[PDB]
Amino acid sequence: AMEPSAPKELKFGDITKDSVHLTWEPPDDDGGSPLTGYVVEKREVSRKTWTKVMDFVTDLEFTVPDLVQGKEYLFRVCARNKCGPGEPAYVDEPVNMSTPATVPDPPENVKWRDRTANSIFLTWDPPKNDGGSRIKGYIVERCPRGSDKWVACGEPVAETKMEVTGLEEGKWYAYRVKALNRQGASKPSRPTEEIQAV
Repeated sequence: AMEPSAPKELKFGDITKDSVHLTWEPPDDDGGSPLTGYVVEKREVSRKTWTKVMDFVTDLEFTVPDLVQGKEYLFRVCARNKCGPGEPAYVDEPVNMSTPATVPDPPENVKWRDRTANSIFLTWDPPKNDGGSRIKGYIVERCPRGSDKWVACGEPVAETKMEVTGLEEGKWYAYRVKALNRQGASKPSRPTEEIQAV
């Protein structure tokens, strides 16, 4: 038996004032022996030595503390075996601490179809910029004609599609969508026009 190959899908995000969040996927080959953990190392782009942040990580994610806002950090993860750590996986580009994580951008071109006397089927596109955190679903609001007071239609939805139901026969409705990531919900999207029943 031998050492594992390198971890996969090494990404970062959730950049705060003094931390960054690393996320990865297991290696393709364990070496013939089950893995024991992961090694997480950092190295500021203007410094020459990798320093070990943590060892024997069992999760597929790690939050690195104690980062100095306005530096740039490299990161690499390896996988642990009965034989010791395997080859390292690197982040794609340095982590820059000045730009914190925020709320996601508004979703894109909202569309509608399948209108009934009671329901409408709405689709939309994911936003371009998630704000530095992965998107955790979407929120759909509807606003009746005789009002400007929006009401959430159901619960968050991970898909970029939702069938709105519970609509009153013959009434006029416009719909808008917000995306959500870790630090909350986007400024709402480009609203639709008012649509009735059939």
